[PDB]
Amino acid sequence: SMVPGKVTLQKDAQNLIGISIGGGAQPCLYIVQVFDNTPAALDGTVAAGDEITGVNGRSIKGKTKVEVAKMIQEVKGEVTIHYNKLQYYKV
Repeated sequence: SMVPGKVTLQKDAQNLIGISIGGGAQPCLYIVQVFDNTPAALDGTVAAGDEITGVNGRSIKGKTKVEVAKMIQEVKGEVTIHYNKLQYYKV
């Protein structure tokens, strides 16, 4: 595994970093997809299944999925995503 950490991604011309965020099942949030030809893909660090733990230095504990999405979208220019790298099992 890669080590947990953070990456500062430059927003593209569609104001996207190139991830979709999911989770929030009946509190943790996760990357669902990394989109081709986007900053997140170009950088290669983040991956589907990674837990998102923070945005721009701030914890997202107690925030809803949509709150975090709105936060990331609102940021101009570049945004820092803090992530954890979790074990997965292939079955």
